[PDB]
Amino acid sequence: AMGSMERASLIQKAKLAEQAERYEDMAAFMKGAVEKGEELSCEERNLLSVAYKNVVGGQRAAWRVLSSIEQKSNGPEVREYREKVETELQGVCDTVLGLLDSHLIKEAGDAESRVFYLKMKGDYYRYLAEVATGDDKKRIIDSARSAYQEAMDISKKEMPPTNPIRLGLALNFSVFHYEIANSPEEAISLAKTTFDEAMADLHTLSEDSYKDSTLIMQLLRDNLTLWT
Amino acid sequence: AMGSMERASLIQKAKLAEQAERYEDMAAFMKGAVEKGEELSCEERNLLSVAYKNVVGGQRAAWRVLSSIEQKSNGPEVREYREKVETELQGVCDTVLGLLDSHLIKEAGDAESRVFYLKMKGDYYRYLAEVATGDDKKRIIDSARSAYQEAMDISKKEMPPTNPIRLGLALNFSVFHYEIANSPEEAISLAKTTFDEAMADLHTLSEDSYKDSTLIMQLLRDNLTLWT
Ligand SMILES: O=C(COc1ccccc1P(=O)(O)O)Nc1cccc(Cl)c1Cl
Ligand SMILES: O=C(COc1ccccc1P(=O)(O)O)Nc1cccc(Cl)c1Cl
Ligand SMILES: [Cl-]
Ligand SMILES: [Cl-]
Ligand SMILES: [Cl-]
Ligand SMILES: [Cl-]
Ligand SMILES: [Mg+2]
Ligand SMILES: [Mg+2]
Ligand SMILES: [Mg+2]
Ligand SMILES: [Mg+2]
Ligand SMILES: [Mg+2]
Ligand SMILES: [Mg+2]
Ligand SMILES: [Mg+2]
Ligand SMILES: [Mg+2]
Ligand SMILES: [Mg+2]
Ligand SMILES: [Mg+2]
Repeated sequence: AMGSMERASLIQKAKLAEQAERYEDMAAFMKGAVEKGEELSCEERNLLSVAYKNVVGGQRAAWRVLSSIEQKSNGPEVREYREKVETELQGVCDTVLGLLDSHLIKEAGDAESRVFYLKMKGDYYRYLAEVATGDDKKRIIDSARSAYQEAMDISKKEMPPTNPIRLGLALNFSVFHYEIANSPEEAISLAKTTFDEAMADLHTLSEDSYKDSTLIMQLLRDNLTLWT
Repeated sequence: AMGSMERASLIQKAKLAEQAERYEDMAAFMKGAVEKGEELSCEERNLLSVAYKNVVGGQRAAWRVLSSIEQKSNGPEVREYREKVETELQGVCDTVLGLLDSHLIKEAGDAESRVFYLKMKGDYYRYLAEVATGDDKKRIIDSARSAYQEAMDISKKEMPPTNPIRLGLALNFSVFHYEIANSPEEAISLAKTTFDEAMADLHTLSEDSYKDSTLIMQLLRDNLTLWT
C-alpha cells in the first residue's frame, strides 16, 4: 500500500508516527521505505528497529498474559485467542525477517549496517522461538543463534568494544543464551566479558560516546545482577 | 467477521483482550457481541465502553500530537498523516454511533441502560466535534448536546444524585460545555450543582457505594479546580 508514496515522505511520516506513538503506522511506513529498494542510513535503520520492536513488544506482552491464563486453566476460547495473538506475532516476525532477507542483509557491506541487520535477524528468530514448541523450535533457535554468531564475528573484527551496536548485540545474544538456549553460564560469561572489555576502552571516548556506551553497559550489569 | 462466534465466547474474549491490553481486539469482540441483537447487561455495557474509550483515546492523543505539529508548521505530509489519523478516529466514532443507533438505544428501557447509551452517544459526537470545523461542526455539537440533555433529563428523574452513571454523565456534559461549547460558566455551574447534590446524598450509601460515588465526585472537584 505504500508503493505510491515517496521514499522521503515515508521516512518523514515514520518520524511523525513515532512522535504520536503510532507504532503500527511507523512500521508500515518503514516497511514501505525499505521496499523502495535503496539501502537505509543509520538514522533510517534505527527507525525501522524502533517501529517493529514496539509492535512486537506489544504482541509479546499480550501473548504472555494469555499464555499465563491458559496455563492456569490447564472451553476453547483462551487457547483460540492466544493462538490468534501468536499468529499475528509470527506474522510480524516473518515480515521483518522478509525485509532482512529481501534484500537488506545482502546489500549491507559496512560493518555497522551488516551487524545491525544480523542482530535484528537474531532478535526476530528469538521472538519466534519464544512461542515455538518442539523440533520446530530447534531449527528456529538455531537460526537465531547463527544470525547472532555471524553478527558477533563481524562486530569483534570490525568495531571497538564500546561501539553501542556491538554492545547491544552482545546484550541480546546473552539474553538469547539465558532465556532461549538454556545456557545461563554462556549468558553470564558473554555479558561479563563484554562489560569488562568495554570498561577498558571507555578512556578513548568523548563525553557523548561515553554516555552512549555506559548506558548499554548498565543493561549488561543489570542482567548480571539478575542472573548471579 | 464475528458472525460465526458465540455471543458468550465474544464476551469471554473481550475480557481476555482487556487483561492483555488489546483494546482494538476488545472493541471488535464487543461490536460482534452487540451485533448478536440481544440487549447488553451492565457488565457487558461497561466492556463495550472501556474497549472503545481506549481505542478512541489512543487516536485522540495521536491526533493532538499531529495537529500541534501541523499548527507549528503553519510539504503535505504532516497534513496528510493528521488527516489519516483523523479519518480513522471518525470511523471509530461512526462505528460506535452506529451500534447505538442500530439498535442499542431504542431497545434500552431501563434508566441505567438508556442513560448509559445516551451518554455514550454524547461522548462520541463530542469526539467528532473535537476534529470538526465550521458549520459541519455546529450540527455535530448540537447532536452531542441533544444526547447529553436527554440523558440528563432521564437521570435526574430516575436516579439518585450519587448514582455513578448520573455522576459520570454530568462530569462529561460539564467537559462538553467547557471544551466544546465555549460555555465555561455552564460547565462550572453543572459540575458544582452535581457535586453538591451528590455530597448531600452520600449518607444514604453503603461503604462500597460511597467509594464508587466519591471517586467520580473527586473528578468533578478536580475540574472545578482546573476551571476556577
Ligand atoms: O522486558 C523485556 C526485556 O528484554 C530484553 C532485555 C535486554 C535485551 C533485549 C531484550 P528483548 O529484545 O526485548 O527480549 N522485553 C520485553 C519487551 C516488550 C514485551 C515483553 Cl513481553 C518483553 Cl519480555
Ligand atoms: O485527558 C482526558 C480527560 O478527558 C475527560 C475528563 C473528564 C471526563 C471525560 C473526559 P474525555 O471523555 O476522555 O474527554 N481525556 C483524554 C483521554 C485520552 C486521550 C486524550 Cl487526547 C484525552 Cl484529552
Ligand atoms: Cl480468537
Ligand atoms: Cl555487500
Ligand atoms: Cl498518510
Ligand atoms: Cl424501550
Ligand atoms: Mg521517488
Ligand atoms: Mg467458554
Ligand atoms: Mg500456533
Ligand atoms: Mg551496500
Ligand atoms: Mg571499524
Ligand atoms: Mg448462539
Ligand atoms: Mg516533505
Ligand atoms: Mg478530515
Ligand atoms: Mg429493553
Ligand atoms: Mg431509580
